[PDB]
Amino acid sequence: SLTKQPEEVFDVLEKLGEYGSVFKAIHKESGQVVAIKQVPVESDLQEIIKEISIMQQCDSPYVVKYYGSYFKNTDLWIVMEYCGAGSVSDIIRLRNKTLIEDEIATILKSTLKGLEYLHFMRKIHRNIKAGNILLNTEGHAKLADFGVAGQLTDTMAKRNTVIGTPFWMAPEVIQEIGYNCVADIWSLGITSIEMAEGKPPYADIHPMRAIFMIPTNPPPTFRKPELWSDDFTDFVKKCLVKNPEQRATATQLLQHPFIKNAKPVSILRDLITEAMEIKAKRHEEQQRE
Repeated sequence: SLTKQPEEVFDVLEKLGEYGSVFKAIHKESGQVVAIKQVPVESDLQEIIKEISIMQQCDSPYVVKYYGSYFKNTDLWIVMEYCGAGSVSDIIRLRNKTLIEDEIATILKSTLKGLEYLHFMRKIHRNIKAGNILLNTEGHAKLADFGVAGQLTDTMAKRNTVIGTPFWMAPEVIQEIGYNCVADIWSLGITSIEMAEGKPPYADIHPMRAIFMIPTNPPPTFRKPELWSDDFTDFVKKCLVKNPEQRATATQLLQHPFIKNAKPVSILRDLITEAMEIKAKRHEEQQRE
């Protein structure tokens, strides 16, 4: 209860991916499957601790939860909510297939409920993108891997990590070099395009050229608007308002027709079965050698 070591509390299973390796595990006492990230002591712990604290302060079905921490041989074990389907980006990659409208609407609805919660608590995500939206085995989307306040003006190495990938940044974020809540909504719009087409606009363009273009150019649109309904088209248009003062909020977008008519998560069941089957299959093959 108070005496037993981490390996008596959790049955640690297969590595799931990647700062540090993330493993799947079962919390023995309650049977609940969890994810455990193992961070070596050499790491930037103060950055991790910042991230852990942000998680602890969140308590929402739409944000990945933190359960606690343990030490084992200099490594720090961070125990979190397990999302077995991986990220949206992973699901797209694994199945080699973009998401159809219904699928996007259903996921973005839960994503928007996450943003609304965060924005209500005066928090900003800062790195909204398909890669940071995670799905559990039930099809419930949850926000994860938040950015941190002041990340654009930290030391060079940590800062260049952010600047190096600017495709999801709102115009004002580039112009003012900071974030407000409303910046997440722009990123959501870019993410909706990403989920439908497989990449954000400017993705294949040199990052510094994208940084110049974002505040200069008109708002992005679908490459082929004819393939998409008016609700989806208009939803993206509302997200991608360049003037942050005129950009829809999370609460407002939750009443947009595209979102308000989202189908239940049951429509995601097959694509999650597929994504997970593909990930497990490649896992068998990778250890075969």
